[PDB]
Amino acid sequence: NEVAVSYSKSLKAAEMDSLQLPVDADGYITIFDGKTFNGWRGYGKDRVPSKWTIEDGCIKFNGSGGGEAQDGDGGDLIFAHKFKNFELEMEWKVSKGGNSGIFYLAQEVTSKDKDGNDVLEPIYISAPEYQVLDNDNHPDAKLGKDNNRQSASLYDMIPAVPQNAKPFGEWNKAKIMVYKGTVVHGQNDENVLEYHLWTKQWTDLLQASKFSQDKWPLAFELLNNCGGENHEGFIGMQDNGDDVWFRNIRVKVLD
Amino acid sequence: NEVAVSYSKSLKAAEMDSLQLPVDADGYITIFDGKTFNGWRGYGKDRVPSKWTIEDGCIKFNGSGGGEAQDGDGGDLIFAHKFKNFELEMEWKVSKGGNSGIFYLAQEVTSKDKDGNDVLEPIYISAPEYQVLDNDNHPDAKLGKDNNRQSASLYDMIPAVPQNAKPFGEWNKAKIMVYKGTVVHGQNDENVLEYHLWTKQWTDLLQASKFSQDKWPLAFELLNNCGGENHEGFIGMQDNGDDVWFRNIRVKVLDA
Ligand SMILES: OC[C@H]1O[C@H](O)[C@H](O)[C@@H](O)[C@@H]1O
Ligand SMILES: O=C1C(O)=CO[C@H](CO)[C@H]1O
Ligand SMILES: O=C1C(O)=CO[C@H](CO)[C@H]1O
Ligand SMILES: [Ca+2]
Ligand SMILES: [Ca+2]
Repeated sequence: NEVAVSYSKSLKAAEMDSLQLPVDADGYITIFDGKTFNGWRGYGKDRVPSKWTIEDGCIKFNGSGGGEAQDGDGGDLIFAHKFKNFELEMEWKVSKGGNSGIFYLAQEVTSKDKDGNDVLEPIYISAPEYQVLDNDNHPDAKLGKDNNRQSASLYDMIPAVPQNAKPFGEWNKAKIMVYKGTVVHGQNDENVLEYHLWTKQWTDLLQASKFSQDKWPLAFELLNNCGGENHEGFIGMQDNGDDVWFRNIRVKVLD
Repeated sequence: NEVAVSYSKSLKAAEMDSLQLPVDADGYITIFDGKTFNGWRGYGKDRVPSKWTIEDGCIKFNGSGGGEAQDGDGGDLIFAHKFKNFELEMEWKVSKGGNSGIFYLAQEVTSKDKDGNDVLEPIYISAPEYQVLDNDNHPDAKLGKDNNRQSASLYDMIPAVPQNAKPFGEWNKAKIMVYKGTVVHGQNDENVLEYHLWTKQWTDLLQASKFSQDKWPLAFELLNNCGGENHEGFIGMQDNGDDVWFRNIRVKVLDA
């Protein structure tokens, strides 16, 4: 009925605590219980930012409209257990003109500034992103190439095809599967793209993107070796300043 | 057919008057009617400087050639309605060797001198600038870093790529989109750069620029929190002493 799932409590800490979480007959672990943030914390934080709330059985981000600013008590949210080979399913709903995302294989990364201080780097420069977007009203829908910034795309790299998103304010289903380097995104019960990590094709995707070695050398370095040395990392969701809702979040460990 | 657009009349005043302006089927409001300066005024002023005129359906700046001096009855021009999330489209045409600019998210800013008098501060220490330039003949085109002072650049910060300007005296199309901190510049129907306000990437871009916290503390403070507390401000155009023409000026409000 239940499986022990380890989790970390703060930046780059070991997963030295465990949660007893439900697991169904097909292996899917329910990692959001609809009532608490147990095992969840802000990216780089030891607490859940207060702009993330629980309402009607959902994780809700309460956005103020500043895009990547992450102002107020905000920041991206992670379920603090590193996964390697897994299949994530969840429902998501985005507000009109809204933008969020589902990250996977994320690392908590810091750099050093010129004086030796730590600088926490964005989750999205280590973590591939399954885009979450109002495809009809958010201007990013029209940016990038071939609609590779629309919902369920691998952000700025591979478009969702078919682009079968339901309209804003409606519930969509996401699937993200990572299995021995093979990645599939699903949207509303259809596979909408597939790729292979750590290949020549993967490098080419990066080199064509905002994360290219020439445009963002640190991002290229992290994403080109996605998941770090052990090829694992966190699932999470994006504070891009807009109201968004997530529910029925479940993960099956595949090996 | 038309929408009410509020505008302010003098320095830092509330927008307590409104104009009925045409809106098209896609939501773009025509803010320059080809005939009057309704809703427009000099930055810091309650009037249009007389070096700004209307000529053949265009807003024209009549330059005397003094560069940054703003001599005579000049000074930058603003459309006095603060926009937050918006997409601006206009056409611009620059005289040979000319320099101007399209400002956005501008604030009217004053500081105090040592005796407590007001000093009107330049529009560009609060307002990002879409550079307007004759890239073939203005020496600014060779200055800065990686052509980040050529037309449609975020002046002294992000170069326009591709640099697809038309030659001097030809019409160019400008786009400036600000949507929840995402900013895009367009030139001649291509997107030529993208950046994100209020991020550490934005801070880093300022700290490498002429508006760095070391070189210009007030500019840094204003630009680092671009648009002030409500993240909004004026669209406007630059008196850099050179003849320039603007036309077909339309803004679409992108959010509620
Ligand atoms: O602490 C503030 C947060 O929690 C409150 O309950 C509000 O529902 C939410 O809008 C806000 O982001
Ligand atoms: O949606 C996005 C966008 O609009 C801004 O950049 C973010 C990270 O690449 C992405 O999540
Ligand atoms: O074009 C410009 C230049 O030549 C001088 O500085 C101005 C303000 O930054 C800019 O608009
Ligand atoms: Ca996103
Ligand atoms: Ca200029």
